[PDB]
Amino acid sequence: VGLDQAAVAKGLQYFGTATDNPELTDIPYVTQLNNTADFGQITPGNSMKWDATEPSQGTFTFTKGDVIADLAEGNGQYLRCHTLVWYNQLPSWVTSGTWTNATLTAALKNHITNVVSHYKGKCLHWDVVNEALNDDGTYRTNIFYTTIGEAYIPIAFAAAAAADPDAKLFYNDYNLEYGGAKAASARAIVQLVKNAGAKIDGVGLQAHFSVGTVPSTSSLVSVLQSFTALGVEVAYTEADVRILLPTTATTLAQQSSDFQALVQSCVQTTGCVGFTIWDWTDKYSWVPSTFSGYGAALPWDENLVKKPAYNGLLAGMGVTV
Ligand SMILES: *[C@@H]1[C@H](O)[C@@H](O)[C@H](O[C@@H]2OC[C@@H](O)[C@H](O)[C@H]2O)C[C@H]1O
Ligand SMILES: *[C@@H]1O[C@H](CO)[C@@H](O)[C@H](O)[C@H]1NC(C)=O
Ligand SMILES: *[C@@H]1O[C@H](CO)[C@@H](O)[C@H](O)[C@H]1NC(C)=O
Ligand SMILES: [K+]
Repeated sequence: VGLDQAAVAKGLQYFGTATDNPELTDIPYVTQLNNTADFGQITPGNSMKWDATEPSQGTFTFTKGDVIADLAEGNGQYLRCHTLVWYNQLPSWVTSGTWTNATLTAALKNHITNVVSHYKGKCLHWDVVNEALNDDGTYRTNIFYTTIGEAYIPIAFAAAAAADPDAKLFYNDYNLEYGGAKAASARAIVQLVKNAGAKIDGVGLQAHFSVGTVPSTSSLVSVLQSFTALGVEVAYTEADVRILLPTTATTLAQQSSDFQALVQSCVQTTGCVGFTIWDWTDKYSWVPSTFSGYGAALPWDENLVKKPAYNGLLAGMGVTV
């Protein structure tokens, strides 16, 4: 059995992966991306972000995003559409604009309406608002927060829901798995959106970790339940477990136990619907270009061969390997 077959057998909707357009000329890569025994879901890594979809005010370009959407439909894989509102990968007409609350609110609603309407009925989920919090649970500064204030959040959710009523709408963030101040602030964002009368369906827990910093399965379950108690679904959205290079048999074994605890916590939680890894092979991992000296974060190595973590994920979904 593959990862998605194992997930569906334990009542998850999917096991899936991110990818990106430049990777699709690598035929051995795409042959395994197309393996629906392992992958039942796809996330576009870059080509549905604001800089990729609205490069000048009022001009939309969907060619690259459409390539990823058509591959998912071609395979019968779910699509998580990613992402509408984020501090990172904005075009300079947004970051450098002369704005008022009124003019940036209109331009934000226009962006969301055009992009969500283009993909209407194709998106199982949208990551509507991404990374709105500092490490201490205060709001992250960005042009939306300094010009519109915290209202930018329910405005984005209400604009996405009017353009595609069938998409589940997620708030997505990292380091929520530790609970404490940041998780409490992500619960408060869920309550902000409900208080405003706007639709929110989900919280995405990105599940970025350094090897050996993942807590017990029962700890993870308690944090996931703190969100499902609000009446939202949860999912792990950008999972990777990074190693300070070079790897050893010890750190590859700890990486396997770490991925095993994360997927078991999702199996055990009612309302946790699925698991996405941030690409599937060390060959194309974002980690080395972001976390200096770290790498080998994924369940397949740079030769596209399975690592110990592949069997750890199967063990966390109750398969003997
Ligand atoms: C989670 C975030 O939501 C996601 O968009 C990030 O993807 C990376 O964004 C930066 C870009 O240069 C990389 O190619 C892409 O993988 C990863 C994480 O921050
Ligand atoms: C992968 O699947 C997509 C969609 O079905 C298809 O366009 C593509 O040609 C496939 N590629 C390979 C190498 O199997
Ligand atoms: C912007 O406008 C909306 C709607 O009137 C409001 O909720 C928000 O508080 C305003 N923000 C600022 C900082 O002026
Ligand atoms: K579950």
